[PDB]
Amino acid sequence: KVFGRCELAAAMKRHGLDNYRGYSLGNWVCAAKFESNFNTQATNRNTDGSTDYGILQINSRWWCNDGRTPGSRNLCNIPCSALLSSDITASVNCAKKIVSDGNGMNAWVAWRNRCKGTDVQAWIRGCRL
Ligand SMILES: C[C@@H](O)CN1CCN(CC(=O)O)CCN(CC(=O)O)CCN(CC(=O)O)CC1
Ligand SMILES: C[C@@H](O)CN1CCN(CC(=O)O)CCN(CC(=O)O)CCN(CC(=O)O)CC1
Ligand SMILES: [Cl-]
Ligand SMILES: [Cl-]
Ligand SMILES: [Cl-]
Ligand SMILES: [Cl-]
Ligand SMILES: [Cl-]
Ligand SMILES: [Cl-]
Ligand SMILES: [Gd]
Ligand code: NA
Repeated sequence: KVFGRCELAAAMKRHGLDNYRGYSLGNWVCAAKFESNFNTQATNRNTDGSTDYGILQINSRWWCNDGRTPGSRNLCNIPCSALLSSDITASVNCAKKIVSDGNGMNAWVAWRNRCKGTDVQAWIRGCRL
């Protein structure tokens, strides 16, 4: 599913991601835009043989099982395919674990390079949340 911006913002808010660990909703929407273009089915292979999955491009090295990242962990306790669903619940729940974990939203490279330090409220402007 390719979410619209305000659609995604509403779903993230409903699932408690807004202000989670102090990161306002616009941070999460901006991250999703630049990680996946709002597309739940996005996948991208990393140099190390892991893959990033879903609207927040969550990695199989640590967070989900894809059966093809030998030696990896599955800290979200999910198949990586769960991160591709039209329902973002699994992505949100796993993102909550990631962002609690040490570097906060710097875990998401596109957030660090394209969202951090910017007017992120722009990403929810105009929405009825
Ligand atoms: C901030 C870093 O710690 C992030 N981290 C980088 C890699 N770490 C480095 C280390 O933990 O020294 C090694 C593996 N790490 C072991 C562990 O955490 O117990 C599991 C994955 N972690 C879980 C987490 O950290 O919440 C996510 C990625
Ligand atoms: C193996 C190293 O990770 C040891 N570690 C070195 C420093 N870590 C590095 C990191 O976690 O990336 C940073 C702080 N660390 C965060 C965490 O782990 O959750 C908590 C303390 N850790 C607990 C543990 O790791 O079992 C002991 C020391
Ligand atoms: Cl929308
Ligand atoms: Cl915001
Ligand atoms: Cl694996
Ligand atoms: Cl594990
Ligand atoms: Cl933080
Ligand atoms: Cl990570
Ligand atoms: Gd770690
Ligand atoms: Na894994």
